Amino acid sequence: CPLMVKVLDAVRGSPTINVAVHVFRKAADDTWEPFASGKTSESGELHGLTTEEEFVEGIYKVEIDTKSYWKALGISPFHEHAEVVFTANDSGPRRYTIAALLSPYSYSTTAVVTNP
Amino acid sequence: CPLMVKVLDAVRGSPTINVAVHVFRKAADDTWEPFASGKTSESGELHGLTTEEEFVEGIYKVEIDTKSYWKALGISPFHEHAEVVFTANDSGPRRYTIAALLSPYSYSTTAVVTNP
Amino acid sequence: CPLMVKVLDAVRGSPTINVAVHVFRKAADDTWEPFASGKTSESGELHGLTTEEEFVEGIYKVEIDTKSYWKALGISPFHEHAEVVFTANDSGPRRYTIAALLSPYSYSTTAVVTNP
Amino acid sequence: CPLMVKVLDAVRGSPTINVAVHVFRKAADDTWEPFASGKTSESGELHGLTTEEEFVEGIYKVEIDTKSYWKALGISPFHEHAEVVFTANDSGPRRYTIAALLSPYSYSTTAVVTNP
Ligand SMILES: Cc1ccc(C(=O)c2cc(O)c(O)c([N+](=O)[O-])c2)cc1
Ligand SMILES: Cc1ccc(C(=O)c2cc(O)c(O)c([N+](=O)[O-])c2)cc1
Repeated sequence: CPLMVKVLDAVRGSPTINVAVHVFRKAADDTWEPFASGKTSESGELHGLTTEEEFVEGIYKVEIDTKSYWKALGISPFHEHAEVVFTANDSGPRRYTIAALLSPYSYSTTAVVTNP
Repeated sequence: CPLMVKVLDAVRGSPTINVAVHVFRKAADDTWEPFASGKTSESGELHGLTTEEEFVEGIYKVEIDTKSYWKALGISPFHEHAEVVFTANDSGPRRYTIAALLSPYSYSTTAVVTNP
Repeated sequence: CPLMVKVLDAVRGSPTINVAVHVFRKAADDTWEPFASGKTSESGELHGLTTEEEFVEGIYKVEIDTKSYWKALGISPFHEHAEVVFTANDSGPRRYTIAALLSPYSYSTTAVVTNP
Repeated sequence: CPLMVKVLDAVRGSPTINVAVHVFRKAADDTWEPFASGKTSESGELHGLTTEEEFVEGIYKVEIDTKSYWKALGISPFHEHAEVVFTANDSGPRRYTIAALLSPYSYSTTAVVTNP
């Protein structure tokens, strides 16, 4: 699985379940081409977005629909979404975990990049 | 000042100087109109981006050029930038501080919103 | 496994391997009684610290030896360690994951608390 | 002011007012000597804890009473407090800002260290 997304809720201390995630890859004309999408599981994780063969070098964007999550919980959010833009595989294929820790007025994102 | 951006370096424990910041506002046709730009000062802060009169209701995007900051220190970071998108002034005028805490493979962002 | 500790490195974008972790429980005389200890695995995780029978209600402290980690990497750290103090199981047994994201001059900690 | 503490609420996007802060210094016998204390102001900041003359080399502990803050808002948070332990002024006098960003199940802390 070369790309995994994990989303956590800092208000409730829980994984964020059923949050929509969209992945894009930058096109030659600096536009965002859809690439993959899904919703997080009960563990807050989204697997199976891509394969090692499709996940070539390039710039990728991960958009997490955080606003819809907080609205479903009845909490007023600040951000429209959480976005993460990064260059992938520039030094050979890696396994990427994009982790996002969500609060209504703050979020953090980290990348855990390992070599299989 | 209705909009301030502050940027900190979590590796060195210091404000980030001369980091480029670009602000955009979503137009009626759902395109990003350039709104303001600047670079952070010695204190890591960028003031004077806009005025209360110009800073009307809308969706705004703040893009911080974190990659150039790390590259100038010799580091190839994970993220291409740090981008924050939010609705502003939907309940009347507020003062917004957008703060970003930077590491090579992680960043966090918060919003401090006050009512003068 | 009622208690797991996970530690991540925000500079290198990797799990923190071989970091020492010590767990204490507060004694009747407000002193810290040792409870469990270990070192993180290749995945940055420390499992098997306790059992559901031993992990009773109480106040617990998790101390992560972050200073030794950064010294081993040749990076100057700010903190002497990372500590997390929390009340456990006050509403029935839970599964706790204590996650720490480390930078030389900053750290974050979250708790993911689930019901089996 | 050589030592400042700033505390922010990541749920509401606001500084935290009237949060208790206690500072300790490690003595020769390895005990924590009370050094200074105060409460955060309307801006979430606590100034005037010490002077450059009194703030000598040593190991210091800053304990922020985050639990009382959340309890006053009706929330039972995960952490009992936020505690930061660090060596100060080992390379000469510095100015330290300890900043804490609070959520019910997560907190982050950073240090901004400057040389006047
Ligand atoms: C920015 C941030 C801070 C803390 C967390 C975080 O709490 C977390 C929790 C996990 O169970 C876990 O498996 C991972 N991970 O794999 O990276 C991260 C996640 C994101
Ligand atoms: C995501 C994050 C976490 C912590 C900080 C942070 O450390 C910080 C430091 C300041 O001196 C300061 O004035 C503010 N602020 O007002 O927002 C934040 C900044 C950003």
